[PDB]
Parts: sequence; structure tokens; C-alpha cells
Amino acid sequence: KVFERCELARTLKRLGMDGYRGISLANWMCLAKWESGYNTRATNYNAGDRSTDYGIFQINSRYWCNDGKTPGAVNACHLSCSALLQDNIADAVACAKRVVRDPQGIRAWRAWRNRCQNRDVRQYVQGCGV
Repeated sequence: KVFERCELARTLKRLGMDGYRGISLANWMCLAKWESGYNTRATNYNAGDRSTDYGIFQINSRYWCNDGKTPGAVNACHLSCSALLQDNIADAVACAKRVVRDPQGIRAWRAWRNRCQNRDVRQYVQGCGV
């Protein structure tokens, strides 16, 4: 499904994302915005290393979820990459939380650095009631 902005913000808040490991809701919104445009169905194949990015946060198969076809891959979130394609984002959120429990935190996503880091991200949550 393709979430509407404020709908996603309240959904993420309800799932305990606001301030998770010091990361604000607006940052998660900015990440979801640039990674998939709030699309839970989004998939991006990386011909370069035979891995695939899944769901609203575009989590990679080489390290986080198992899709069985990625060479030399691990499954740190301990989920099928299929769980990262559901309309219900609870599993995707549990996995995003796992990603940020590592040293880099939100910096694990290259796009967050390019599109969200050191930027005014207030607009992502304005008017949403979060």
C-alpha cells in the first residue's frame, strides 16, 4: 500500500518509532519518503551485488532479511523478506529498529545521509498530530 503522509506518521508513532534510539519521527518519515515514497510494496534489485531492497524502508536482503536468492547473505532481522512487503508495517518497523541498534544508527541508510541529515525535516510531520 502507499501511505498518505500523516497516516504514516501516526502509524509509526503508535509502533514506538518516535525517538527510538534517539531518532525522531520526522527522520523516519524523511527516510520512508525518500526510500520508497511511503510504498510498502517497493522492491529494488541491485544487479551489482544480487541483493534486493524491500518495502517502505527499502531494507536490503544481503544483510537484514532472507529471500533465499541473495549470495553470501545473512538475515539479521530474522524475517522472510516477504514480511517486509505487507501493508501492515509492524515487521518492517521491528526490522528498522534492529538496523538502528547497530553503531551507525539511522546512518545505515545511504539515502538518509543525502536527503535528511542536517536538514529541516519538520515538514514531514507538520499537521499530523504526532
